[PDB]
Amino acid sequence: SIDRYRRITKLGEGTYGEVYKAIDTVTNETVAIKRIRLEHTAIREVSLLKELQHRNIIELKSVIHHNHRLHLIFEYAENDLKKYMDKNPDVSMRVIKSFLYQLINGVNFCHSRRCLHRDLKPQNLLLSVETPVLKIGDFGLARAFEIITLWYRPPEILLGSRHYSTSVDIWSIACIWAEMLMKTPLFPGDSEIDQLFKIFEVLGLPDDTTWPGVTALPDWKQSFPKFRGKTLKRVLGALLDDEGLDLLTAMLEMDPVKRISAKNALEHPYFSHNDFDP
Ligand SMILES: Nc1ncnc2c1ncn2[C@@H]1O[C@H](COP(=O)(O)O)[C@@H](O)[C@H]1O
Repeated sequence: SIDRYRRITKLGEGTYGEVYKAIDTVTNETVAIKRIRLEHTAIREVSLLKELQHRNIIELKSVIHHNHRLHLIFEYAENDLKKYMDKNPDVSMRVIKSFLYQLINGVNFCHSRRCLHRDLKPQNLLLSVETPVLKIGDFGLARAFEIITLWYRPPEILLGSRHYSTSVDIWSIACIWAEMLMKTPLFPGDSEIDQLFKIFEVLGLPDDTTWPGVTALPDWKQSFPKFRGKTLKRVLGALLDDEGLDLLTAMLEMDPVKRISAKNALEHPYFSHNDFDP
């Protein structure tokens, strides 16, 4: 029942429909309500997301399906990463590494329950009140139901693969991480092919050794330029220690099956030094 929620105040339009903040008069807490525009099992699917209870995941508190309208009630977070990086240019390396750890930790929690995000970006990395706590929003919604979307999309998707795996989210994490360090997007494409080009420009053009099966993907072009790769070292090696570089490189393997897992990323030596807040 939506009648529980008062002072419902529109915040803007999201991916799925209108987004609001509200007061939950049963708990006194502020919540976010997301109107999910449909028309084209869904309630079951979305309801399973309620089990994703983790400090680095925006909690799905309630699914309300009434008068043939669908609202999701979520935990409220006052800030998000894009806004936060805009407002905080001098933010420390320690905050950046904490945000990264926290993102990977959330992601690993979800992947371990067979839940993929598929559309990670700084805009759904919400921040809640020394360091804010990073909480990922909208896990599982891309499934269950603007050029910026492209910037965090992995090459297997851009090349037209039908198989989304956990590796998709790992790619996106690496892109977000690079952006936090560089203050501009790593691969700021303006089309799916321009996007691939931006990726190939840094990482090199794949072949059937570096990425077995790549040339059979639907949108592969035998005419792609034979990019050698600027290399990540050259692009951002100045901003990152050697350990950080090795992690980032592992997350940006172009073949999704070679891309590091969230779990192995959390085990990487980069996070063994107590120089961040989990
Ligand atoms: N859980 C949340 N808590 C607070 N604000 C949110 C939440 N999710 C999305 N928003 C805000 O709602 C608007 C649309 O969200 P987005 O889906 O990022 O386009 C933006 O103003 C976001 O800042």
